Amino acid sequence: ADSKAVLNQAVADLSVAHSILHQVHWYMRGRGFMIWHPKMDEYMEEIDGYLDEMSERLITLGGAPFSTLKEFSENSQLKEVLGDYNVTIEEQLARVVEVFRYLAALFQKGFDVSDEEGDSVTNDIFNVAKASIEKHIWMLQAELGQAPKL
Amino acid sequence: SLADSKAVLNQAVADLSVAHSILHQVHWYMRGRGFMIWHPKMDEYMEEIDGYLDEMSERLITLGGAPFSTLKEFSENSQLKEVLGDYNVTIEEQLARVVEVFRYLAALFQKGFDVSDEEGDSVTNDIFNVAKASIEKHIWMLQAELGQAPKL
Amino acid sequence: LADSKAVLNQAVADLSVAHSILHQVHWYMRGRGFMIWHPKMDEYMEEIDGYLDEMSERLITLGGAPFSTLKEFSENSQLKEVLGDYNVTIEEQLARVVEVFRYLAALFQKGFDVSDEEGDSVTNDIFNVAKASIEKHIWMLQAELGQAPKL
Amino acid sequence: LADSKAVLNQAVADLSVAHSILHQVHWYMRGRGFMIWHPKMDEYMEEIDGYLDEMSERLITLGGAPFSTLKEFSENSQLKEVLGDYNVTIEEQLARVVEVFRYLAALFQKGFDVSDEEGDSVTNDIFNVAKASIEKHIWMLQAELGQAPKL
Amino acid sequence: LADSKAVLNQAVADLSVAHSILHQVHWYMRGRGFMIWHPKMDEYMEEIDGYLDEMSERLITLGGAPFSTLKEFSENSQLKEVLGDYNVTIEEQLARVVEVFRYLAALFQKGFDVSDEEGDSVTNDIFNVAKASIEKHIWMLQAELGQAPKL
Amino acid sequence: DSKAVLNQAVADLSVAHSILHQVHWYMRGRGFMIWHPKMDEYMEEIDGYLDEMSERLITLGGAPFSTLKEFSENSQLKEVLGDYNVTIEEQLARVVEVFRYLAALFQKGFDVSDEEGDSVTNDIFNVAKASIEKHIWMLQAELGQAPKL
Amino acid sequence: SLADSKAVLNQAVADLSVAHSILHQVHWYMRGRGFMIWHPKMDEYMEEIDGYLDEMSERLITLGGAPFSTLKEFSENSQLKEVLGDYNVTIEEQLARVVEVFRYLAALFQKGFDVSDEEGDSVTNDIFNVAKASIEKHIWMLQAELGQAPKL
Amino acid sequence: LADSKAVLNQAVADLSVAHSILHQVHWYMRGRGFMIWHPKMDEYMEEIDGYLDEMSERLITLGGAPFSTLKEFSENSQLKEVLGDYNVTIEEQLARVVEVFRYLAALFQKGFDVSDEEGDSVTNDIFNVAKASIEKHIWMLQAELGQAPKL
Amino acid sequence: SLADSKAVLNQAVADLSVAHSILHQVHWYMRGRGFMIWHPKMDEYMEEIDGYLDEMSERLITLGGAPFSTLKEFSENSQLKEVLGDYNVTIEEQLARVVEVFRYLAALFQKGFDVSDEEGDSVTNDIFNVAKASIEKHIWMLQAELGQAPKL
Amino acid sequence: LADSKAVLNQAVADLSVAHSILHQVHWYMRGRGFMIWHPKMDEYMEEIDGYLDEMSERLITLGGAPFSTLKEFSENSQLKEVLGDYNVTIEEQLARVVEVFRYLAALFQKGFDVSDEEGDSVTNDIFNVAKASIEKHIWMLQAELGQAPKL
Amino acid sequence: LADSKAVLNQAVADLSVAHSILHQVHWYMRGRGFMIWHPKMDEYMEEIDGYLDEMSERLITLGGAPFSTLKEFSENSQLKEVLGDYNVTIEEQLARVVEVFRYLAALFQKGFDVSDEEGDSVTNDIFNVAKASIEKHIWMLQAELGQAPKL
Amino acid sequence: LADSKAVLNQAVADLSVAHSILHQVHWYMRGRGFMIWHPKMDEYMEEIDGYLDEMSERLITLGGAPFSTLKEFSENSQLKEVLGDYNVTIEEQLARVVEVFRYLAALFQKGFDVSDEEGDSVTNDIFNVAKASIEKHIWMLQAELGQAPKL
Ligand SMILES: [Ca+2]
Ligand SMILES: [Ca+2]
Ligand SMILES: [Ca+2]
Ligand SMILES: [Ca+2]
Ligand SMILES: [Ca+2]
Ligand SMILES: [Ca+2]
Ligand SMILES: [Cl-]
Ligand SMILES: [Cl-]
Ligand SMILES: [Cl-]
Ligand SMILES: [Cl-]
Ligand SMILES: [Mn+3]
Ligand SMILES: [Mn+3]
Ligand SMILES: [Mn+3]
Ligand SMILES: [Mn+3]
Ligand SMILES: [Mn+3]
Ligand SMILES: [Mn+3]
Ligand SMILES: [Mn+3]
Ligand SMILES: [Mn+3]
Ligand SMILES: [Mn+3]
Ligand SMILES: [Mn+3]
Ligand SMILES: [Mn+3]
Ligand SMILES: [Mn+3]
Repeated sequence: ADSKAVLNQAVADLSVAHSILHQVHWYMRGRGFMIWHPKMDEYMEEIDGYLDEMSERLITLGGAPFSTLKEFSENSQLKEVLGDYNVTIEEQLARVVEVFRYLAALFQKGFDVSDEEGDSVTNDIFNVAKASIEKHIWMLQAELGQAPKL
Repeated sequence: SLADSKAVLNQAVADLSVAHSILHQVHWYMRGRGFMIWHPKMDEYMEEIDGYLDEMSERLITLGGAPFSTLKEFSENSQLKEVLGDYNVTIEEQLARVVEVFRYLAALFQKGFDVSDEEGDSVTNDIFNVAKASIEKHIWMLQAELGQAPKL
Repeated sequence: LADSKAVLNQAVADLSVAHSILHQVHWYMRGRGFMIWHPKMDEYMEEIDGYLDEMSERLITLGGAPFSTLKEFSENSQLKEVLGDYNVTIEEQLARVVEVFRYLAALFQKGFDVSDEEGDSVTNDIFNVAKASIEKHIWMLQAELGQAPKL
Repeated sequence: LADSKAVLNQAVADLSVAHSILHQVHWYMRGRGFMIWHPKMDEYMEEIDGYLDEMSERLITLGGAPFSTLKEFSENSQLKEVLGDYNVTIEEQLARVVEVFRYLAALFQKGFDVSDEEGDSVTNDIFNVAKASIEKHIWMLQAELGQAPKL
Repeated sequence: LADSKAVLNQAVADLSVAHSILHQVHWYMRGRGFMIWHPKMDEYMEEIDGYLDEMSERLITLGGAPFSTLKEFSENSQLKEVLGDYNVTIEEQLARVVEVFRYLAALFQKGFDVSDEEGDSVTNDIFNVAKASIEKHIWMLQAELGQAPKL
Repeated sequence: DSKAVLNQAVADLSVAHSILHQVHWYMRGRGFMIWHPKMDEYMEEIDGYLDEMSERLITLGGAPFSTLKEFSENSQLKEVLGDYNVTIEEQLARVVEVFRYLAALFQKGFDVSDEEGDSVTNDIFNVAKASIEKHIWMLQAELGQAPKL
Repeated sequence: SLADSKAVLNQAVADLSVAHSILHQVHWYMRGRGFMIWHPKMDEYMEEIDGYLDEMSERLITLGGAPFSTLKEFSENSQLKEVLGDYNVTIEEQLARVVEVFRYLAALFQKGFDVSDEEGDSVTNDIFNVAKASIEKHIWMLQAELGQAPKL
Repeated sequence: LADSKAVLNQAVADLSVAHSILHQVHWYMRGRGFMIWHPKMDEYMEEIDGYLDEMSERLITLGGAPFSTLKEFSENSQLKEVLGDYNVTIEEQLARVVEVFRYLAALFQKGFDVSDEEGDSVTNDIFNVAKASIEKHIWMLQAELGQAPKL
Repeated sequence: SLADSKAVLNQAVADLSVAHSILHQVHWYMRGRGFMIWHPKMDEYMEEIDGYLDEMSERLITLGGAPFSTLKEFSENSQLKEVLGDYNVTIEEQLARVVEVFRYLAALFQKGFDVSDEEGDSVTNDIFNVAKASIEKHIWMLQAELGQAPKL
Repeated sequence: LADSKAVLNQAVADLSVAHSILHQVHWYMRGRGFMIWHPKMDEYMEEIDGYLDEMSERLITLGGAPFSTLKEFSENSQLKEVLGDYNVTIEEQLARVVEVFRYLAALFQKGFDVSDEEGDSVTNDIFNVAKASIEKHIWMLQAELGQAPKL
Repeated sequence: LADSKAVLNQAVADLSVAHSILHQVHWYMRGRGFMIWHPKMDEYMEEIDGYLDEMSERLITLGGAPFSTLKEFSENSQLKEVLGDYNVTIEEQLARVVEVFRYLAALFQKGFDVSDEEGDSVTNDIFNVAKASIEKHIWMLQAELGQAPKL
Repeated sequence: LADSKAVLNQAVADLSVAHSILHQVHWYMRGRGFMIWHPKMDEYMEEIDGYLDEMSERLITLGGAPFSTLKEFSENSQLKEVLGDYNVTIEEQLARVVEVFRYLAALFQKGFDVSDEEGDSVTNDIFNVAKASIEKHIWMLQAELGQAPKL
């Protein structure tokens, strides 16, 4: 019930995160494009993997997942802007960092709610996902010359 | 300058984003005999759709353009309509819905071919031809499962 | 670790019988849908086999003695076997696989509880991973039958 | 080895026609089950092609001359072809394949008997292996259609 | 799109006969070069089969009805078949394959033109891709025979 | 007849699977690291015969054993409680013994089907017998012995 | 009859041979930050360029032609100029030079598209189109690295 | 061991030392069983290296600073090394690995409780997976030595 | 019971060993048009000969016998004759010599087949049958290269 | 050619022209044996390309500057090129490849000697590996032509 | 370092330290280029481990006793280790790697010199193959840093 | 080059006999360790065959005429063969594999010495690579037997 609600929140937020990553992939310009351009692709595939798992788990529990663009946009707490080629590489990576931080926090909130309802399966899905998102936070901040700062 | 080629590629970026969301809905809310075949089949169709989306968008970037890249833009520029998920829709109704989405994409890809042909954009022209070919083969197979002719 | 051991061993028995019923369904299946559901019971049996061996080997690791005869499998399992019957419909055969899975999922839930109480987190992970996967199977089976997972 | 050579050539003709009938079912199929049975037709086609080549090549190896034109396939085969038709039901299409397979299985048995008598053990095994796998498909096809194999 | 449907169906028949001829060459080959040219006939067969399925399924897609019996293939095809013969030389065998390929390339060109006039751009592409590859083979086969391609 | 001996094998193959699994689990002594996963390859091959033999019986119009009750009651092999104290040598000699029984059973399967003219079934028993016999050679060799077929 | 198609195929054989030598130089003489990405990337470009050369040369043979097949022939017929290897060229400059060659190649493939179209040689037409497609996509990526639009 | 950052760093030092001990055994082994156990020490070293990298990287992600010099590994580790000796027997070599593994399973449990108390669930899972596998290796190692695992 | 089956198995151990040695000679001393197809082909033949050698020997061990295992036992028990290698033999004659070795082996495998069928050794019977099937097929192809019928 | 660097650079230029000559043989080839020797030219070219890249990168590693224009390749190489000609027989084409391989083998021996004299042992091994496989190829090529290697 | 056995063992010591230093660079790396050079360090580490195992095993094979404790590695190596530091630039990190690799190249020259002198040709090769690839990495690293390799 | 040629052909003869001796060990083996040492004999036979093939072809490439009959192998080889005996223990069989390998490593050293004196550096390299891996196998076989390599 609370588990079901935090899973459906992730469905919406992950759908918007994929969209933002695709924008970064497409509009990227400046030194470093050749390594970071295909890298967004690895990220998008990971994000799709979570989206699928969390949504299907919600179905499995008796819920009804968001499944239209209007529902993703309106329920998600991530905000989107028009694509723009002039944004710098380093500005682009900082933005991925801020999306990833929000997802880490969402997944913690997911861990907590599922733990207090005893839904162990859902609990595990959130923990695995938070684990790899935080490793990516380490790597992105290191590219930018910074500590991870979780 | 390729004004209309660019424009139909962007129309295709929006339309493919919405088509993808509609196949995901079908994939999730599917119930009834034939689930075990058609549930994973939707995975294949989404992957194919994602391929065209990426290729058509990158061709647009390649020509000097600016692809749609936010959910708001996809949804306001697409000619496809979304309704709320519902588990009570039959299998046959689900497949007929995919046929309609595919019939639309095929005619969109046809408009894409004609427009690029006329502007001398052979590369773009070929992307639209390859995509149409495959969407039309799917329409044959889906129609067949439903005991019908392709009626292209 | 007396009760983690007890339930690990219970699983060895129920999973042996669960494997036998899946095999029956695989052999005696008749009706529209056979060609997709026949090889699908193969995938289920292989996954049941994986659990059988991992739970058993965890029980040895903890210093116990796993059930290892058809006799022990029979008298300890709470699953009930009947004679093979070709005249059972496809839908009824899938409903039967649903029952067996629902039972296994409940078992793995107990196993999870007792391991968590006794401080055995290795065995706790084992039970959780296997529950996740069987519950995904129950959704898909019930969807084929036009129904909700109803967990 | 006169009757072994003659029976291999018969198979070359009948397998060529069986191939063509399967191709027709693949193309003209409509209705529920299309998505599983349409590609399944390709698997049978590939399997049929393998027998065709083994049997033909064995006939060559023994100093024979295989049928190698469409006219020869048509006039020497005991199988009958009809015009393609999109209106036939899936269930009718599958029973048509059971029929072709029933004929091939019996032909392969004549193959086995005639070569056992003449002591051509190599040709004997070729027909045995092929009969084994064709009877297995008759079970599965009939099981889909709600029936016993009735070999 | 009346003419596109007809030349697709013509190709179905002619490809079917081309297959049979390639297979006769494969089987009846003798002389220096056998070891290289016998397996090569397999590759051309796999490629001719690819054309046949792609073109037939395009016709179904457009609302047509493919030829699907040996009888229809023989009667509609323009290629003549003859009885198999071991005494034919390697040079003669390869020359015959060249003749068949020249024919198919001329048919694919006509197919290209008709579909172009009618606006069927997908059929246009199938015919073009197939023409490219057959032409390339004619070059290699002619080169083996000591000749320019002479398209 | 052929149907009767196919069903017998279904039964005996199910108990022999259970016995290999026992050896696999309870094994202790020098040679564990090689023989423990070797029992895995044996069970796989045993599972292969089982599935092929049941399916042939279905194909012939038969009705295969499909309960632990039926396997255990129809098999001529006997099971005992698992014991950690058995020796590596004693464990391999049990396997040898189960394999000798299977080779004789497959023999009967060959003779019976051959006399009935069911050649497909005849070949199934022949292939299975060949491989089990090869296994008896190797196991026996590990234990310092001739195959003594 | 097909004399202009032949002559443009052979022109490409000369130009591609020289383009392969220029990529090799860049590969070898490269120095500066980003070397570890861009050095192996020249290898991928070299394999692509080798694929077109061999395909366009064999199509010329298939048509009745006689391809250029000596360094002297390649050098005298190519419109590309070569200079001496120099380690002191910067990374930006090397990447800029590859863009120059890629732009020339894309325009030559376009001319090849045109000529084969006017002669009725649809097979040769296709070979140029497929090659143009992928060279233009590379011009997009390289210019992105350099902070620029594709400017096709 | 104050917190999660502390026990991870401890794991870094102990895994570096355990790797070196396993390499010693790999190199100096002698006696019946060499051909099996010599390569099996590579599998262990690789598994060890795996955990080393996971834990080290989690400590960095968390804002820490892993030990990265031999002196640091040597001084902080609780395991003790001795000069390589060819006159150690196979069985003694195996028992030393068991000793090293038993220490590691204990360090992993400590890391489990400490992370569990802090709410650091990610570090909790990393220590749980590592313990699961180490303990399985102790069952097998002991079984070769004629003993129960005795965890 | 199984003395004769056991005797023919070992006969084959010797013959397969000499046959292997003869193929290695042909492979080494081969000169002439076709070298580049037939030199590697000899390796495929050697690997197939080794396959029968190991299988037939192991079947013998399995039945309680004792396989020949010395070049002396091989060379005295074999019915095949060897001669010094010669570079001046033609391609067509090396291939004809291979043919003769194969003809002998197939006759032997028929003797093996007959002997084993009479003693009710159904396993040994199958091994000989399978080896005969493949060797006879090579005979067809080799004779086809040389412009002849198989003439089994 | 007075040092290791000068012979590497000599090799860069000679390998580039050797590549060009092999490409010409590949393209202008006609006659019996085309089908085996046309794609063999490909394997020869890929191997030549590996030597080129390796010897050039060795030069850079030693502080040199490899030739890197067609002008520089053409002027520094002792190999001569002629216009392509379809009327050259197949056996004549193979003889030309032998001729180029005999030259390359001689160059590599000079490279071996020079580098050995200077203690450039890494360079020395590069020339040795390359000589070995070229010489093997001369053996096979001459064997196709009914001749001893005559190295 | 008077003989082959002693320089091999010095190699065992320095290669263990090399590995520890590369691992540091891997972990403490920060700045533009992190995403390419972080994984590259793993490639170097893996290649160092290979040289370790080969050089160590050769020593054993000749009848010596490899250093096998962190103590022995650290005392016998000529390489210095400092504490981990996130605030080093990418250019400074790759500069440290170069210096380490130059040292290793020079050692392998000593191993080569000493083994040639003693006529142990096997050990000679191992040092030669390892010198080859380390030198190649130096060129690439120096190129990234805008420099000639300056061996 | 006469002596290089002479020792290549001696190797041809010795490697043929070694291959014969290993197959015997493989076949006649009985006792604890059979299951690991029986397949290990296949790996050694394969590596032997590779050496045999390389050394014979190098001889052919040099102008030579390798031994190619069983009689030539038997009478030129310094290895002696004895009748197969199932009673030899596992430890005796491995000791017999050791003696064969000791002879081969020594034969390869004189191959190395002779080709070095004649300046045949390709032949020199082949003997060196072979000696390296054989001597590695002596270490491993002596370890199983609880001994030092004692080269
Ligand atoms: Ca001619
Ligand atoms: Ca013109
Ligand atoms: Ca003839
Ligand atoms: Ca001439
Ligand atoms: Ca001659
Ligand atoms: Ca600083
Ligand atoms: Cl529900
Ligand atoms: Cl910071
Ligand atoms: Cl004993
Ligand atoms: Cl720069
Ligand atoms: Mn999904
Ligand atoms: Mn993309
Ligand atoms: Mn297990
Ligand atoms: Mn064939
Ligand atoms: Mn098809
Ligand atoms: Mn089955
Ligand atoms: Mn080519
Ligand atoms: Mn790492
Ligand atoms: Mn063997
Ligand atoms: Mn390179
Ligand atoms: Mn090692
Ligand atoms: Mn060879």
